[PDB]
Amino acid sequence: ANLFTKVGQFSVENPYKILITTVFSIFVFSFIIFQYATLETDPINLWVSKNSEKFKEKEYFDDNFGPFYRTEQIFVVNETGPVLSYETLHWWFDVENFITEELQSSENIGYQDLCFRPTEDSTCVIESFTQYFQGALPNKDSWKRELQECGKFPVNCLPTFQQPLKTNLLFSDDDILNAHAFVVTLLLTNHTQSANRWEERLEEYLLDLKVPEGLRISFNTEISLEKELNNNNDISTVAISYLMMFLYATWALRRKDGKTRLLLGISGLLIVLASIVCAAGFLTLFGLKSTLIIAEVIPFLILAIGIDNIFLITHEYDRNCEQKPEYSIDQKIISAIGRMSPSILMSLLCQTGCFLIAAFVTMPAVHNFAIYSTVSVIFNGVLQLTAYVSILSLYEKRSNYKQFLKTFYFKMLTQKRLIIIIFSAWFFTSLVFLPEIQFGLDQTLAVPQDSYLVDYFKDVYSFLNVGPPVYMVVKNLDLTKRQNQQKICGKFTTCERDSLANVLEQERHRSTITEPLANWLDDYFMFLNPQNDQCCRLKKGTDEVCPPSFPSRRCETCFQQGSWNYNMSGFPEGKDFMEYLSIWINAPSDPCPLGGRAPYSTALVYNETSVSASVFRTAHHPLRSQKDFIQAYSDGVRISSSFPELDMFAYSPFYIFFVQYQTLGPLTLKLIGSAIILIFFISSVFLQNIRSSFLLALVVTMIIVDIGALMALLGISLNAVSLVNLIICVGLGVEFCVHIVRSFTVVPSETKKDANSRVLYSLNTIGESVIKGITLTKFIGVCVLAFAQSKIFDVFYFRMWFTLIIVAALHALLFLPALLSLF
Ligand SMILES: CC(C)CCC[C@@H](C)[C@H]1CC[C@H]2[C@@H]3CC=C4C[C@@H](OC(=O)CCC(=O)O)CC[C@]4(C)[C@H]3CC[C@]12C
Ligand SMILES: *[C@@H]1O[C@H](CO)[C@@H](O[C@@H]2O[C@H](CO)[C@@H](O)[C@H](O)[C@H]2NC(C)=O)[C@H](O)[C@H]1NC(C)=O
Ligand SMILES: *[C@@H]1O[C@H](CO)[C@@H](O)[C@H](O)[C@H]1NC(C)=O
Ligand SMILES: *[C@@H]1O[C@H](CO)[C@@H](O)[C@H](O)[C@H]1NC(C)=O
Ligand SMILES: *[C@@H]1O[C@H](CO)[C@@H](O)[C@H](O)[C@H]1NC(C)=O
Repeated sequence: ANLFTKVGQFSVENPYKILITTVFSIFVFSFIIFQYATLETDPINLWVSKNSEKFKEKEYFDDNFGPFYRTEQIFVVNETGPVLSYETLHWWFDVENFITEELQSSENIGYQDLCFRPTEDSTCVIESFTQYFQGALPNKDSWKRELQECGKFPVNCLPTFQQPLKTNLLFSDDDILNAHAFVVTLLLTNHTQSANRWEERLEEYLLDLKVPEGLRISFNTEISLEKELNNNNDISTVAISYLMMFLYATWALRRKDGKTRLLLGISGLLIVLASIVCAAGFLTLFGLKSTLIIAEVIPFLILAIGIDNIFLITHEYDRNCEQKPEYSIDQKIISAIGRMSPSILMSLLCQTGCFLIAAFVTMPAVHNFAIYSTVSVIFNGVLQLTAYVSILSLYEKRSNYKQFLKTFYFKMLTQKRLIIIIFSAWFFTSLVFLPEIQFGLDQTLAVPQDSYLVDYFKDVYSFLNVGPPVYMVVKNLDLTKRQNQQKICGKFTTCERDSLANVLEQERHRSTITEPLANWLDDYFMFLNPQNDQCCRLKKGTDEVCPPSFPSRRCETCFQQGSWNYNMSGFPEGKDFMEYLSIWINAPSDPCPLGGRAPYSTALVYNETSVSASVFRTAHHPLRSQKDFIQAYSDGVRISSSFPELDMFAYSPFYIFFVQYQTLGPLTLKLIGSAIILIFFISSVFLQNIRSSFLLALVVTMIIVDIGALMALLGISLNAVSLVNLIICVGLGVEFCVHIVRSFTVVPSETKKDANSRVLYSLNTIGESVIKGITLTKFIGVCVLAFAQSKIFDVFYFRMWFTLIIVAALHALLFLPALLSLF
């Protein structure tokens, strides 16, 4: 507590060395940012913890079964009716073929060089209704009848890549002629930069595409999210915020006579700028990467809170001018610093601690923001206690100067009991609404409102009639043994009642994973059925695969009519299992439909003696909300635990982005609870009065509880961003109440020690400072976040922090005086 007085005392005696060091420190840090600063843009690096189980499972899936396809999805929409017409078919057939056959990317790399191919000799997989006709424009008359039958019976119109396409994948309505949209999905197995270049060319192509009148297209490339997420220009917004603060600072920092002090106003804002630069340049040396949050929020948050102590010290120093006039300018600043240091330091520590508590959230972008805010707040506090004190001493010495309201503080203290009843009811009403807070972070808010991804995300929720695929990865299961393979199959009478196939079939009518499971092990055993005389043919008298050109009577089935049984009697085991597995996983699907090459060539990781890992593919039903995604993620985790005897997990591409919600609620209670107890201990050490510290913590709890209830009423979902913002609201609320509580606790001997008198003296001392130096300054800092290009910075930052200011100010200015006079 005395180091601030010692630090401020050193600053007044050595202002130029402090000021020279400050600019030198700023210059070097700004140089580091200029040179070594890096911006993190990858969504996975921003939202996914590298140490999460889902991330590690994604690494295993990528290494063993390749990274999931790079998906480029296009929606073509007829908002007021059906989209299918020969005019639109003629247009899209030309556009669709150009994209996949003629759209070179520079480097002369097209779709054919990057597309997914089920087999090396197959064609590109294009998930579109144009593939029902093999990418050839149908007749002007028969396209309606042909398209309907193809939707009804996909097998009858198999595409050139031999994978049937269901209408729920290609359209918005199973009634194809009435569907308002049709979906086009492009899959790329290439994961090098050449794929990135082509997707950029594809993205530029679609933005410049002339859609027919009455139609509309939304799309998404694998690079779209990264490009759109980190595509913002808010330089003017920051300047506007700092100009409004400059105008307010000039008015607030003018002398009691009414004379403006421009240097003090400018210096206070320059110190805020230095705090951001010094923190950003400091964290660069540690290799920390900034993100969109740093560019879009940090200048506003630090501006909102980095200017408060300037008013508190200057206003207190102004008070030291009228009171104790014989004191010199140096002594006035030191005395003002000394008495206001305990409240400033305690609030600073609460700000520091809450940010560090918010750093326990594992989202790197959110964790990065908390760490950046922690350094900025510490840098801001040091600068205010050294740089501003040096400037204030320099300015005041050079410019020598000779020098509602209280009525409300009495009228409101007449309604102490009524005030407590109003706020007590508000807190109790708020508790009822806490269970009503919704989880999630809508993706439309994350991207700029003008982005083309906003339309695409709406189209997915509106028109996509399929859900993300789910892969059941089973590893280290010795499938050469009958017992182990009985734990997977579901087509045979000896398979366990709780086998992978059996259990998952039950979940189809009980969970979000409602699609049939592609069981390769069942297909492999079905492929061995002697009834399938065209499957598993061996040269007679030899254990060699029958050549496809070989005619009948020159080969024999791997199994005789009496060996294969539906109770798995005679099924291959040991080395025989792997012997015929090579035959099955290489057989084409043309003569034998049960051949596992096309469907399961990449579904198995194996060698000549064992299958080390394998994949069983299913999918969720269409997920059309944050609740659906959270429930879908919950189902995957729950089902993975349904097989304690299997080293297995469920993989979906979106799982990494919804890890937090599995434990968000318990984490919110733990982190916010930890923050409030931290307030109690920090307050107790400084206030040295557990009663006052308890009431301060109690009031902060009511503010946070009320904010949480208002989040439910205001439609602010709970996620990593909201949780950290709400954790910051804990620190922000403390600053609203710390000075009121401390002034009540410590009063001069001249004033009466009565509780009512102490509350009045507190309101007649810093009540103005709380309004001018905390409340109004906070609003100006974050007000422009309401107009941010991305609605996340308005929904989850402005709305929460704007609500914090109102709720905290009401509790600090009305309830807290009543809660102090009584109790
Ligand atoms: C630096 C600040 C601005 C935070 C950045 C966080 C984003 C990288 C996160 C927040 C919400 C996330 C989204 C939440 C939900 C989804 C849906 C889900 O997508 C699918 O299942 C595919 C089909 C569909 O889009 O519905 C997974 C990706 C996505 C877009 C997520 C992508 C990553 C996002 C945009
Ligand atoms: C991703 O696509 C690139 C092409 O853009 C492939 O790289 C080519 O590979 C061939 C054969 O090795 C070379 O002759 C070309 O010079 C490469 N071109 C470029 C631009 O690098 C790459 O193989 C693809 N990725 C995978 C996994 O197949
Ligand atoms: C879009 O829907 C309206 C509603 O019937 C329809 O009249 C119009 O033709 C559609 N657009 C196209 C390009 O067909
Ligand atoms: C499996 O079925 C065959 C005939 O269908 C029968 O001979 C055999 O005993 C059955 N297996 C077992 C373990 O009973
Ligand atoms: C096959 O893979 C298994 C599991 O990884 C391993 O234990 C075994 O040594 C491998 N055998 C050969 C011949 O590669």
